[PDB]
Amino acid sequence: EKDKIKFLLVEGVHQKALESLRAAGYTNIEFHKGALDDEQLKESIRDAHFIGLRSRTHLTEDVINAAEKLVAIGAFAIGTNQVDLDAAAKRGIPVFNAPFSNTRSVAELVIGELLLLLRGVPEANAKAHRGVWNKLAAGSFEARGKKLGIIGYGHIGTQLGILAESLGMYVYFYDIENKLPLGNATQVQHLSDLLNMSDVVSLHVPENPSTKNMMGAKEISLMKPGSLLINASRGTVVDIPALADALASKHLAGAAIDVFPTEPATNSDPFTSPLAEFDNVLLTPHIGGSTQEAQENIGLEVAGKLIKYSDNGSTLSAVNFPEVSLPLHVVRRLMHIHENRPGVLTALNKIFAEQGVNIAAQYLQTSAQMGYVVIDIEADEDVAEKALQAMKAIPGTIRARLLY
Amino acid sequence: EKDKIKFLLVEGVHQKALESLRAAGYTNIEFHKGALDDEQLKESIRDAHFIGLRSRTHLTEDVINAAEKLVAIGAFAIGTNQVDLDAAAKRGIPVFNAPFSNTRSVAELVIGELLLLLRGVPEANAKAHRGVWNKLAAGSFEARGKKLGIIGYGHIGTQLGILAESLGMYVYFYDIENKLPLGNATQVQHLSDLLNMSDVVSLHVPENPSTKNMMGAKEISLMKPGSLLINASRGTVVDIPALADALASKHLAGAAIDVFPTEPATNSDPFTSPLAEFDNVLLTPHIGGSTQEAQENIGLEVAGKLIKYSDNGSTLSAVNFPEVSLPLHVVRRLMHIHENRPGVLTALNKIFAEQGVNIAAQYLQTSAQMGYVVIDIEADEDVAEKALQAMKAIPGTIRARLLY
Amino acid sequence: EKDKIKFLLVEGVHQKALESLRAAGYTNIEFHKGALDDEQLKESIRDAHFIGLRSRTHLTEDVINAAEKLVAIGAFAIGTNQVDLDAAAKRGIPVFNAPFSNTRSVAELVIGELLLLLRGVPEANAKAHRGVWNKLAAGSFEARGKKLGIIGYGHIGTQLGILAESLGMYVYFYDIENKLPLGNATQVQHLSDLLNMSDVVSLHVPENPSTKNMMGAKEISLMKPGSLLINASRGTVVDIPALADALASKHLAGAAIDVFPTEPATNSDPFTSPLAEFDNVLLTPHIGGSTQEAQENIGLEVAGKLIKYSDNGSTLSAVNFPEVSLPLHVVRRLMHIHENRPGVLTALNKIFAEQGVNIAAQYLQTSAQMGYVVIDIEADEDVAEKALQAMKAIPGTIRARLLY
Amino acid sequence: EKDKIKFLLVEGVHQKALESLRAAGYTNIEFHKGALDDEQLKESIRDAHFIGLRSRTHLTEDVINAAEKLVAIGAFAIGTNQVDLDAAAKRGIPVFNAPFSNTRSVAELVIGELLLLLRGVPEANAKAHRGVWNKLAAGSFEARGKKLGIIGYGHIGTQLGILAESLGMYVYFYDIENKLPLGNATQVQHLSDLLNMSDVVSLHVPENPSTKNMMGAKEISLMKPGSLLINASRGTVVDIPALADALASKHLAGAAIDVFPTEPATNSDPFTSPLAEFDNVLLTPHIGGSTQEAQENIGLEVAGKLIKYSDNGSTLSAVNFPEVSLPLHVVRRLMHIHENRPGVLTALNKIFAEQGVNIAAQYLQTSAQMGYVVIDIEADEDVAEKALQAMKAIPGTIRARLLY
Ligand SMILES: NC(=O)C1=CN([C@@H]2O[C@H](COP(=O)(O)OP(=O)(O)OC[C@H]3O[C@@H](n4cnc5c(N)ncnc54)[C@H](O)[C@@H]3O)[C@@H](O)[C@H]2O)C=CC1
Ligand SMILES: NC(=O)C1=CN([C@@H]2O[C@H](COP(=O)(O)OP(=O)(O)OC[C@H]3O[C@@H](n4cnc5c(N)ncnc54)[C@H](O)[C@@H]3O)[C@@H](O)[C@H]2O)C=CC1
Ligand SMILES: NC(=O)C1=CN([C@@H]2O[C@H](COP(=O)(O)OP(=O)(O)OC[C@H]3O[C@@H](n4cnc5c(N)ncnc54)[C@H](O)[C@@H]3O)[C@@H](O)[C@H]2O)C=CC1
Ligand SMILES: NC(=O)C1=CN([C@@H]2O[C@H](COP(=O)(O)OP(=O)(O)OC[C@H]3O[C@@H](n4cnc5c(N)ncnc54)[C@H](O)[C@@H]3O)[C@@H](O)[C@H]2O)C=CC1
Repeated sequence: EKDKIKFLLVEGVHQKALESLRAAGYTNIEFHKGALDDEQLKESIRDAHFIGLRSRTHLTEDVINAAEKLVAIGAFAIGTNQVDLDAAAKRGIPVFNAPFSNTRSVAELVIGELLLLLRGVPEANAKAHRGVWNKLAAGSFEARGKKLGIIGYGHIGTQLGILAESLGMYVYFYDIENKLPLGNATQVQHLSDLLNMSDVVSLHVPENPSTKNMMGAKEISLMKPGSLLINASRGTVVDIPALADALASKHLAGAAIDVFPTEPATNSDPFTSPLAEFDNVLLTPHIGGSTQEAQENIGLEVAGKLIKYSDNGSTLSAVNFPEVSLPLHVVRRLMHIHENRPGVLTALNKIFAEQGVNIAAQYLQTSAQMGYVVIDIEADEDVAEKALQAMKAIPGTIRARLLY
Repeated sequence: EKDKIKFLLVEGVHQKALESLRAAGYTNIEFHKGALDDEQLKESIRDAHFIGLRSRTHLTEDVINAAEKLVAIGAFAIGTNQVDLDAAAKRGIPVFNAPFSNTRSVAELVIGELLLLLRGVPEANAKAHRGVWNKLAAGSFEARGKKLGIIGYGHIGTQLGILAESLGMYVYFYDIENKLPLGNATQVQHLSDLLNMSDVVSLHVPENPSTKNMMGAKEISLMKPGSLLINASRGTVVDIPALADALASKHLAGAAIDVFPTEPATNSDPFTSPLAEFDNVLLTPHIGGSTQEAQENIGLEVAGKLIKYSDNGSTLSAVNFPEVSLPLHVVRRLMHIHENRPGVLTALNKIFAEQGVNIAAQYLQTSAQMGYVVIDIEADEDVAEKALQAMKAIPGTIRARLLY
Repeated sequence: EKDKIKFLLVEGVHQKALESLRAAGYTNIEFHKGALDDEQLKESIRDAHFIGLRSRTHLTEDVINAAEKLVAIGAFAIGTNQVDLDAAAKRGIPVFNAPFSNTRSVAELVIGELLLLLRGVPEANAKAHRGVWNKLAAGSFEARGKKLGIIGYGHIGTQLGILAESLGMYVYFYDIENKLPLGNATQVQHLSDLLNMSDVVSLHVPENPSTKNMMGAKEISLMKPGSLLINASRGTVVDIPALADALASKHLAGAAIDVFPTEPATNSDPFTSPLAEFDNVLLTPHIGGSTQEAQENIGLEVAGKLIKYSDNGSTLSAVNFPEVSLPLHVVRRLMHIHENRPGVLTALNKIFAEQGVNIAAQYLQTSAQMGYVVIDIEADEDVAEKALQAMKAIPGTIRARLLY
Repeated sequence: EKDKIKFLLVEGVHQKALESLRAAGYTNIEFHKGALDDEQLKESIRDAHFIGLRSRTHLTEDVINAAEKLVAIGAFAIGTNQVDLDAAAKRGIPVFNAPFSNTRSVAELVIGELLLLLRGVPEANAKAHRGVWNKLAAGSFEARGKKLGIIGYGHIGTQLGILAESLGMYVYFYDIENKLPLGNATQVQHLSDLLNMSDVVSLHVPENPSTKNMMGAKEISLMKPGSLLINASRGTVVDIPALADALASKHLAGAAIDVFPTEPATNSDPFTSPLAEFDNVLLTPHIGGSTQEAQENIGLEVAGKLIKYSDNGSTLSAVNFPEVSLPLHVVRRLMHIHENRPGVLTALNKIFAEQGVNIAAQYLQTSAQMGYVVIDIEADEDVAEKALQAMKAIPGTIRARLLY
C-alpha cells in the first residue's frame, strides 16, 4: 500500500530525495519546482500523507488544518521557522529537518572569501568594472602563514579549520565547550586573545542570547588592526553599524557577510545595508548554504528521516516531538500518540496482557503534553489489526498506526 | 662592504632588500618609493655602482651608457624587458632578476577565484552592492569532487595542482611536454579532452607564437557548458571577444582574468574591456604576483644576487652574462671581463707567473663574444692592486676589478 | 553515589578506572593487584555490588550464586570466557567488557616486528648476545616499497594498513567479506595470490572453525620464498610444526608469534615451542594488547559502563542482557528485570496508573527468556520506594531497584 | 675505446652499478663477489683503470703502487678509511664515496627498534627463547603520544623525525646549526632540555672531537628516567661503561646500539661488550646501513660519480682531491693534474694562445699541493691530441687526459 501513500514536494527538493524515496517503495509523489500559492497548496496537501517543503513555503496552522491525512513533515532545509511546529505537534505530526547537511558548502565559502579578501580582490574588481585600474602589492597577502581565528568550533568550524590548515594557516579557535582540536588547531581560552592574534576571524555559532551581538564595537576593536571578519553564521551575531565604523576607520581591511539582521523576503525585494558603500566588503545573500551538494545531502537525509518514521516509527531528531527509536528485532510493531497523562500506557499494555500476547519491546518518550510510544509485539496481522482498533479507542489517543 | 658603493633602488622594492644590503656593509643607498623621470633618473645613476628597479623603469642603451660607474643591475621582478641586456653585457654589466618568485601567489589567487566563481559569488556580490538580493543554489557547486583542468603544468600549474588536490578536486593537465605528475594529477594527451571534461580551466602558459590566441572561439566552445575559465598567465592567450560571446551566451558561467592584451600604463589610465559588463567576471589589475610575501622573497633573493657578486664575483643566474661561481677559500680574488678571443687568458695568467705569484683557483666561462673570469691568487694587497692595473691593459679588456 | 556500594576490583585494573569510580561518588572499593584463591575471592564478593576482573578470574555459576549482592560484572578485558554469562543473566546481572580496546597496540606491535624481521635484526641481536658478530646486507630490506599482505581486514587489519601505508608499503588484504579499502589498500580475491605476492603476511582473524589451522603447510609454501609471517590474532591459526619446517627450510626468513595453541597458565609455568630454537623468530608472551595506553582505555571505558548502569540503568553494550538506554530527563527512574512472558509490563504500569502517577518515559527490551525495563515517573521519593516494593511482587520478577 | 677501459669491482657491489655502467658504454668489467687476497688483488688491479671496492678491501699505498693504469677510485660505501687517500692524491687519482645513500635504511631501523624497545619485546623474546614466559603490561608503551628527541638533525635525523611523526610522536631535536624544522619538529636550544623531555633519544651525528663521548654519564643521567637511548650514529659518541651502569640502575629502560668503540674486524672475529649481559638492549653489528636498497642507492651514485669523472672530468664531491666541474657546453675538453706551483697554468694556456686556439671555459681548483684544471677549447681532435702531448710535458705535470 506504499504506492497509495502520497508525498507532496514543493520548492523543488533535490532529485536525490526522489531517488531515495522511490527506492523505499513510496512512488506516489506530487513534485513542484516552485512554491505554491496561498491556495493551490491547500488543495494539494488535503490528501497528502507527507509534505516536503523548503524555506519559502509557509506551513501555517491554517494550512495544517487543511490536511486531513498528514503524517510527518519534512523540511528539506535547515530552518523550520516557516512551519508551525506547535500546530503539527498538536495533531501528532513530527517535523524533521537537516541541521548539518551544509558543512562543506559553508567552509569552502569562507576559504575562498578569505583568499580573495586577503588579496584585496573585491576592491580591485569593483574598480575594474568601473574602468579604474588599481595595481598595488602594498597590503596584499597570501594566506599561507596567516592566523585564522574560528569562533564556534562545531561542525562547520572544524571543517573550516582543516581546510585552512591545507592552505598553510595557523588555525586557532574559541568555543564555550572545551574541545578536542583536530590536526594542529589550538584552543584559546579567552576570546579577546583569539581576536588580538587573528588575521582573519570567522564566526560559526548558533543563534541565542549568548550570541546576540557577540561581535560588537568592543569585540571588533579588539581585532588585530588590518584584519578581516567573516560572518556566515547568524544575522544577529555581529553589530552592523559597529562593523561599518570599523571598516570606515580602516581598522579592519575588509569583511564578508552572508547573513544580516534583516534579510529581504524574496529575490524581488530590495536589500539595503550600510555596508553596500564598501568595495572591500563581500556581501552575499545568505548562500553559504546554497550548493547543489548541500541540496543533495539535504535531499537524502530528510527523505530518509521521513522514510524511517514511515517504516519503523523512528522520531530520532524530530524537531517538535518526543524522540524515540527502537532496533528492528521482531515482526510486528505499532505506534501510539496520546495526551501525556496518567493511565494511558497501562490501558495500552492491557490490550495484550488480557489476551496472552507478549510484548517484545517498548519505547515511550514524553513531551510536556504528548507521548510517542512504539511497541513490538509477538502476534500476527489479524491480532494486530485488532489491537490497533482498540488502541485507537484509548481515552487520550490522538493517533495510532500499525507500522508493520 | 665600503659605505661608498652607491645603490640606487627605485619603484619601492621590499624593505627586506635594504635589510640584506645593510647586513652586508653596504649602507650607501638611495631609495625611492616609485619611478623617476628621465632627468632625475639620469642624475641618480651617474655615480651608482648598482641599480635595483621594477617594471616601470627603462634602462636603455643611452641610459646605461651614461651610468658612469655601473657595476650590476638587479631586476626586482620576474621580467627583464625593461632593461637592455645586450647593451649592459657590452659594458660588462650583469643583469639579475627573480625567475620563479611568485608561483605561490598565483596558485593561491587561482584557488580563491575558482571557489567563488564556482559559487556564483562574484555576481551576487555585485548585485548586493546595488540593492538587489539574489539567493540561488541552482548553478552553485562546491569545489570538492570537481575536475580542474590545468593548461601548462609548470612551476605554477604544478603548485596549483597540489592546492586543488588538497581541496578535493580531481586534477587533470594538458602540456606540450611529457611531465611527471605530482600527487594524483593526470596528464591528458588531447587538449580537446581536457576542455570537454574540466569544470574549471586555468591557463598557465608562457608568452610566445604558440600561445597567442590559444583560447579562441573553437577552444572555448569545447569547454563544458556552465564551466569556468581562469587566466593569470599572459594577456595574449585569450580571444577576449570570443570570451565575451561565450559569456553572454551563458556557455561559460563566469571567468577570471588577471592579464589583458593591452594593459594600462599606470593607475591613472582608463581600463577598458568587453568583460567589464559582466557581473559574473573577476577582473584584476594583473596582481597574481602582487603580494607582500612575494615582494619580500624577491627582495631577499635579488639583493642577495647583487651582494654575492659585489663580494665574490658570482654570476650564477645572471641573464646576460657567462655564469661563474668560485667557492671562497684563499684571500685574494679578482675578475676580468673581455672580448672572447684567443690570447687573453694566457696574457692574464702570465701577469702572475712571471713574478712568481701562485694561482690558487680560477673559473672562466664565455658567451658568444664575451668571456668572463674570476681568479684566486696568493699575494699581499699591493701586488694585487698592481697586477689589476696590468690586467686593465690586456688587449681585449672590457672591465676588471679587485674583490678582496 | 553512596559510599556503601562495594566494588571489588581484581587483577590490577588500571588506576584510571579508580579515578573514574571516585569522580562519580563511589569510594567504597576493594582493589587487588592480582587474582585471588577460591576462598578469599568468595570472601571479598559476598557483599559486593560490582566486580571488575581480568582474564585469570573465573566467575562460575557457584561463585556468582553466592555473590549475594552482585549488581553487575565488568570484564576489564576484551574477552568474557572467564565469566558465566548465562548464570549471571539468570540472576539479572549484566556483564560488560571492552570490545575493541587495543586495535592500536596490536597494529603498532606488528609494524615494529616487521621492520626488524625484514632486517634480520632479531637474529643479529641473538648472535651478538653470544659473542658472535654478523654484518650482512644480503637478505636485508627496507619496509618502503614492499608488499604487506593483511589476512583479515577488520578493526586491527585496517588500522595496521594505514600505519604500513604511511611507511610506504603497498597494502593488500584478503577477507571473506567484501570490504571498502581505506587509503590505497587493495582487496585480493584469492588467498593464494596474496600469499605468493606479499613480502610480509600478518594474520588478523577471529577464533572459529574456519580459522583453525588456516595456515598449514600448503598455505605456508604458497608464501614468497624469503618472506615473513606474523601472527598476533589467535593461537589456533597456524600449524606451528609446518612453520618450524618452513623456517628450517629457509623458505621463510623469519616470523613473529604472539599467541600459541597452548599458552602458559602463569609467569611461572614453562614455555615450550619448536620455534624457540630459531634465532630468526620473535616470540612474545601474548602481549599485543598489553600496553599501558590500552589498559587505561579499557579502564576508563569499563568503569564507565558500570557507573552509567549503576546510575541510570544503561545496558548499551552489555554482553548477556537486553540493551536499553534512556536519556535522563525527569527525576525519578526505576528498573525491573523479569521472566519474559506476557502480562508483566501491564502489571508493572498498573502499579502507577491506579494511583494516578504519570509515566514520563520507558524502555523495554527482551531476550529469549528475559526482559528488561527502565521507567521514568513523576513522583516524590516515598511513592517510588513503595511502588518499587510492589514491583518486586509482580509475578515473573527477578530483580528490581530504584536508581534515583 | 670505452670497452678497452677496465673496471675492477670487488666485494660485490650492487648489480645496479653494473647496469648504470653498461648503460654508459664501459663494458669491460671484472666483478668479484668477495674480497680479494693479499695478492690476487694486485694481479687484477695492475691494468685496471677504475677499481670499485667496499669496506673490507684494504687499498693501501702498497697496492696503489701496483696499479699502473688507475684513474679514479670508487668506494661503494660510506667510509674511505680502508683507502690510502694521500697515496691516491699523489698519483693523481680521485677517490669518491656515497656518504648519504643510506638515509632511509637507518631511520627505518631506529623506528622498529623504538617500537619494540618501548614494548619490552627484546626482553620478552630472550626469555621466550629460554623457555620463560613473561607477560606484563606494566611499563609497556605505544609510541603514539611519546616524545622522541633526535640529536643531530641532518640527513638521517630529518628522515627519522618525519617517520616518527607518521606514528604520532612529538619530534624534538637538537643540532648545533640552527635549522628549518620539517613538519612539526621543534628545535630545542639546550641539549639538557631535550634530554629531560625525551622518552627516546636517538643520536645522528658525525665523528669528531665535538662528538667523542657526547653521551657520557652526565648526559645519560639527564635523560628522563625510564627512557631509551638509541645510537646508530658513530661508535665514539656514547660512553659504554656509563650506559651499562645506567641500564643496571634501571635509570634507562633499554637501548639499541649499532656501533661500538671497537668493532670486530670480520664476522669470524669475536664480539665482546659489557652490554651483552642485558636482555633489554638491542645489539646489532653495524647494520643500520645494511640493506639492499642502500646497496642499490650506493651502487648507482658511486658508479655515476666514476662515470662522470671519466666522461666529463668532474671531481665534485671527491674526498681527497680539489673539486671541479664544468657545464658541458662545447665540443673538446681536457684535464690536467699538476704540482700546485707558480707558472703551470700560464704554460698550459700558452699552448693555445700561441696557436690561435680559443679557450671556451676553464676551471682550476687547488689543494695544498696539487691542481685539477679542466678546460674547454674550440679546436678539433688533431689539434687537441697534440695539445695533450704538450700539456703532458709541462714541468710539474702529474697526469693529463683528453676527455672528449
Ligand atoms: N550561512 C549559512 O547559509 C548557514 C549557516 N549555518 C549556521 O552556522 C552556525 C554553526 O553551525 P554548525 O557548526 O553546523 O552547528 P554547531 O552546533 O556544530 O556549531 C555550534 C558551535 O558553536 C559553539 N558556541 C555556541 N555558543 C557559543 C558562544 N556563546 N560563544 C562561542 N562559541 C559558541 C558551540 O560550542 C558549538 O561548537 C549555526 O548558526 C548554523 O545555523 C549553517 C548552514 C548554513
Ligand atoms: N599573473 C601574473 O602577474 C603572473 C603571471 N605569470 C605567468 O604564468 C605563466 C606560467 O609561469 P610558470 O609556471 O613559471 O611557467 P613554467 O615555465 O614553469 O611552465 C610553463 C609550462 O607551459 C608548457 N607550455 C609551453 N608552451 C605551451 C603551449 N603552447 N601549450 C601548452 N603548454 C605549454 C611548458 O611545457 C611549461 O611546462 C608564465 O607566462 C608566467 O609569466 C607568472 C607570474 C605572475
Ligand atoms: N594479540 C593479542 O593479544 C590480541 C589479539 N586480538 C585478535 O586479533 C583478531 C582480530 O581482531 P579485530 O581486528 O577486532 O577483528 P575484527 O572483528 O575487526 O575482524 C576480523 C576480520 O576477519 C575476517 N574474517 C573472519 N573469518 C575469516 C576467515 N576465516 N578468513 C579470512 N578473514 C576472515 C572478518 O571478515 C573480519 O573482517 C581477533 O581474533 C582478536 O581477538 C585482538 C586483540 C589482542
Ligand atoms: N649506523 C650506520 O650504519 C650508518 C651511520 N651513519 C652516520 O650517521 C651520522 C649522521 O649521518 P647524516 O645525518 O647522514 O649526516 P649529516 O651530516 O646530515 O648529519 C650531521 C648532523 O649532525 C649535526 N651535528 C654535528 N655535530 C653536532 C654536535 N656537536 N652536537 C649536536 N649536533 C651535531 C649537524 O649539524 C648535522 O645536521 C654520521 O655519523 C653518519 O656516518 C650513516 C649511515 C650508516
